[PDB]
Amino acid sequence: CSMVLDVAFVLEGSDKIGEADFNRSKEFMEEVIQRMDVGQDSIHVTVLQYSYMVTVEYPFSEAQSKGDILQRVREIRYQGGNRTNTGLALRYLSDHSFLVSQGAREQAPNLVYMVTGNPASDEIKRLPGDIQVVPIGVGPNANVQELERIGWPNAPILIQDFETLPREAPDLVLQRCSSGEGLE
Ligand code: NA
Repeated sequence: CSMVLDVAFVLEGSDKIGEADFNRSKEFMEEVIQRMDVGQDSIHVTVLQYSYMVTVEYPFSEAQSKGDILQRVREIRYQGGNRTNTGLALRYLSDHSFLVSQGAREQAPNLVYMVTGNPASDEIKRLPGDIQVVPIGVGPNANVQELERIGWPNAPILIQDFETLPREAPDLVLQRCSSGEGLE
């Protein structure tokens, strides 16, 4: 995937996820960033972690080089919160992450890959259409119809478990990046 694109990664870092499975999420994300043409004139990346609260791990407003982003990702620490506040994470995207004042490019399309394994704890409001969300629902505890509503027009990418995530998901994520649509 090589294009002008503001990409967000949103990883659930709750206790229900656990440190092992969160690290699998991190490793999935690293592999995606490695495959993406991340650079000042191409793909830009923001990274969020959420559970009880939402942490901006890397804003668009910081250096948009693959090396700088990947190293910050390695430094991300599992929070292990007691909630899955997916609604709050989505509000961050619309009201903070994708603002020009926060480093987003006005003429770049917006794409979000959100990794979650549990039902939302909180109220979820539908995002403005200009923020495209591709939900990645991992494991048996994902609330699928909830993800379908968050994702529209994007079908959720359903992954059997966090072990499979870093192996299977990157290909699908990059296909969606380049074409602008999910498969079949
Ligand atoms: Na943008």
